[PDB]
Amino acid sequence: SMEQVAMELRLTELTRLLRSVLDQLQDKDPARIFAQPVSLKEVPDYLDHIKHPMDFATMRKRLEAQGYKNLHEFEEDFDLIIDNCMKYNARDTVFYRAAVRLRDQGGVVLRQARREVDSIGLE
Ligand SMILES: CC(=O)NC1CCN(Cc2ccccc2)CC1
Repeated sequence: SMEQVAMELRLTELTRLLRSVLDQLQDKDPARIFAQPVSLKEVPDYLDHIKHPMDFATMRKRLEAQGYKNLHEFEEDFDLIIDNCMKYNARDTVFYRAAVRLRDQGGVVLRQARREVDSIGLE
């Protein structure tokens, strides 16, 4: 129907917005600590600690399959990346500190993304 099409146009423009956001978020991770899933070969007991792993590559796959219906779902995954890291890694590690910096810098991007989502009405 025309309705389904209109909906899909909105999802596509949401996806376009979120792709930009993801690219900006990933720029705040120059070391690329969060670029890929934690390796179960290098950390074989990771899943004993973290029940819902997340990383930027995994987000990008969901993103490109238009799997984020709204900004909230996207933010959920971004928060997983940060929160998983700050539990698994101790406070005085380069890993924990990278997540803190990513959280803080990312918040600026996500704050304006929320306004753009609401203003354009993409949800
Ligand atoms: C996102 C996140 O938490 N990434 C990593 C942080 C620390 N590394 C340490 C490490 C390196 C090499 C072998 C075994 C463990 C494991 C996972």
